[PDB]
Formats: sequence, C-alpha cells, structure tokens
Amino acid sequence: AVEDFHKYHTALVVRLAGVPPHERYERLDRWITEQLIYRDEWIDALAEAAGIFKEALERNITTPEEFNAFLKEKGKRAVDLVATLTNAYIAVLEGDPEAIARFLGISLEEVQEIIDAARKAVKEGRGASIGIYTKLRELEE
Repeated sequence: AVEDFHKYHTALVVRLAGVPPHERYERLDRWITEQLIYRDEWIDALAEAAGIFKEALERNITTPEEFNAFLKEKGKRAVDLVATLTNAYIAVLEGDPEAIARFLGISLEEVQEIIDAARKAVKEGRGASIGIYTKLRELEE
C-alpha cells in the first residue's frame, strides 16, 4: 500500500489537474514520498491515504472540490490526513530545493516556480500536487 500510494495519488492528481499523462509525474511523486521517510508514522499515513485515493479514482471525481466533498463524506479523519500530507509535500519542496533541481534537471529558480504554484494551490484548496504537476508540465513544455 505504501508503494501503491504514489500510483493512486499521481493518477488522481493528473486526472484533476487535466495535464496529459506522463511518466515524469509518478517519478517525482515517488521521489517526494521517499524524501518524507528519509518515520513509520508517514509509512502508516501513506498506506492509509493510498486507499483514499484509490476509492477517489473509482468514483466520478473530476475536480479538486469534488475530491474535497468526497473527503468530507469519508470523514474528518480523511480530510485531516490529506491535509497533513499536503503540508508535508510543501515542507519537502521548501526543505531541499537544491536536490529537487538536480533531480528534475532544472534551475533553482524553476524550483521556486514549482514552490509558488504548490503553495498557491494549497491556499485555494486544491492540494499541493495539482500545483506541482501543472507547473512541471509548463516547465517541460
């Protein structure tokens, strides 16, 4: 389930962001989750969240707010669990932007563009990864 988290998470985020499917997003997503670990609490959180995103993929959830409505149907536990992972993604970006740049083959300035899109997406309730993937799509093309 821990390994499956980035498969379900990326698949939903790509669907809700509307960007074309591409292997770069799953690759970055696995890199981010591994930065989180390098804690068993995050392992437990990713395993539990993996089923939440799996069920969202199996429902007619096509917008970020349809996902938020789904989380609130799931309960306050699901809402807060995703919010915690969202802010964890932000901390990982803001924590080692130099490694992210070398990993994606971009400059530090372009990593700051990803940080800005992610933080903006969080404040508008869309989660961090929608901003990351949309910005990454624009950077590569």
